[PDB]
Amino acid sequence: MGSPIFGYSNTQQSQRVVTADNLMYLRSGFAIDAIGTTVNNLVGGPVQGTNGGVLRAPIALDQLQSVEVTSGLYNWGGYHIVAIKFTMKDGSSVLLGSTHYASNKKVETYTVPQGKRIKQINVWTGGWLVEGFQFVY
Ligand SMILES: OC[C@H]1O[C@H](OC[C@H]2O[C@@H](O)[C@@H](O)[C@@H](O[C@H]3O[C@H](CO)[C@@H](O)[C@H](O)[C@@H]3O)[C@@H]2O)[C@@H](O)[C@@H](O)[C@@H]1O
Repeated sequence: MGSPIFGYSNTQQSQRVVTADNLMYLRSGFAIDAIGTTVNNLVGGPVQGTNGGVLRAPIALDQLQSVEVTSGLYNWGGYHIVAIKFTMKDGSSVLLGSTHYASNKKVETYTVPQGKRIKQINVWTGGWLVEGFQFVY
């Protein structure tokens, strides 16, 4: 019915439906700042001062094979998701965020089952970074 909750889920839960375009959008820097399914509906911290990260090229969810999610104690505070490595069905991968600015890290690896379309992304944020996310089928 879905993936595990990657990262942490203590903060507020938002739900972002995947459109027919099958896209996942992220803002990231040294951590994961926000996640959405359109350029307009990202869930996470605002672009405020020097915070908020950079909007990255979207992930084609219909092309996604697996994720490797690194979470930990971010050096500027709190437990959040700091990096996501997306491996695609063509064999390529992209790493957003960073593993180098957090302690007490964990890595969670998950493969999207063949024939399962990701229909929704649940995202947990307290208003600064992304603490967790989950795929729903
Ligand atoms: O993706 C997370 C973050 O990554 C990049 O900023 C990294 C950190 O850089 C530090 O120099 C500092 O600016 C951090 O921001 C926190 O700490 C400062 C200093 O106390 C504070 O003013 C801020 O409000 C934050 O609490 C950064 O996290 C950038 O890509 C950034 O845009 C992105 O959010």
